[PDB]
Amino acid sequence: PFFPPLYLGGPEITTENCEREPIHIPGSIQPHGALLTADGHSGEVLQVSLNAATFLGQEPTVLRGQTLAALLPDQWPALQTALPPGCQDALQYRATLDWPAAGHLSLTVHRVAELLILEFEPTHALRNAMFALESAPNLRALAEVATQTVRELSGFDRVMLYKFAPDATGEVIAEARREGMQAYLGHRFPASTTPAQARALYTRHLLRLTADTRAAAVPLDPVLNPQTNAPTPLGGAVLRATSPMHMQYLRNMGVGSSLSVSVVVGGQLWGLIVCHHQTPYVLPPDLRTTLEYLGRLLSLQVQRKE
Ligand SMILES: *C/C=C1/C(=C/c2[nH]c(/C=C3[NH+]=C(/C=C4\NC(=O)C(C=C)=C4C)C(C)=C\3CCC(=O)O)c(CCC(=O)O)c2C)NC(=O)[C@H]1C
Ligand code: NA
Repeated sequence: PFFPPLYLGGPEITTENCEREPIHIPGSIQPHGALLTADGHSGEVLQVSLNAATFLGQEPTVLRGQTLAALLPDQWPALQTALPPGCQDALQYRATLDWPAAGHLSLTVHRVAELLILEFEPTHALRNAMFALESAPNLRALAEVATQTVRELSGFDRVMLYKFAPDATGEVIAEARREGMQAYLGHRFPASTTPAQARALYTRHLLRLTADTRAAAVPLDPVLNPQTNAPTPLGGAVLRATSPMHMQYLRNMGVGSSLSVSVVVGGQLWGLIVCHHQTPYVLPPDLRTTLEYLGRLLSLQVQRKE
């Protein structure tokens, strides 16, 4: 089983126990957005990221305890409609908020049990991308096209297709990258670099990222969900804080921003679309949704070719 999280007295992770880290419940987020949790019946705001004033204009102390009806009157009824108690876990509510003075905010909401999890962050290609992946006549061509298409759409410095072997080691089997960058084609890596509980999570929650590999995580306050006195499920929150071990791996590779999308075949994790940028980089929200879609399409095409 998982260790308890650090804030419940669990051990800190080392190379002896990579696979025990409860990466889905870090109690913290990345600083490029804000996260609120709210009761899924009353809309009471229960937990607030400590940075929330940066995005929402009000201090966490002020936000906590208010209802979504009071805070987001234009969205609460639509949210009640879209994400009722007992709804399918994969459902999402999305809106664009135009009231911030210096931009627009993307709001993304999902339900986990009795909690709503609200994420706020600033905010023919599709036909062509779909066609390119569906048409590729063999797995090599498919991998080449997928990496090139994801790079073109996203702008990432490096986009790889990373395939797991039967011993859970991985290999870069295709790549698209910025002019002059060193090729990572053919490089192979130990199984511990993507440990077993990460691979399991990635069979369920198909995209994750680290937008700035040097940025400190921002706690949720309070850290435990008051409904349960237990950790808040964040596996489905893009803004979730990344494992420290993995962020250090990335820094030591010269990666400022990382993002991957699962390739799932027969319900197993076949591989990953792995994206790197040398500097920090916040892939825009709409482009994340596009990459998720392309991951699903790639997954089915890989299943077919095999
Ligand atoms: C003892 C623990 C270790 C550790 C843990 C760890 N790693 C991940 C997630 C990823 N690891 C990845 C590995 C690579 N990315 C690359 O570009 C290459 C090679 C060129 C490799 C081998 C990748 C792709 C991920 C997924 C996340 C991402 O795309 O950025 C986790 C889970 C992170 C999280 O979701 O919070 C964990 C716990 N890695 C180790 O090397 C050891 C020290
Ligand atoms: Na979770």
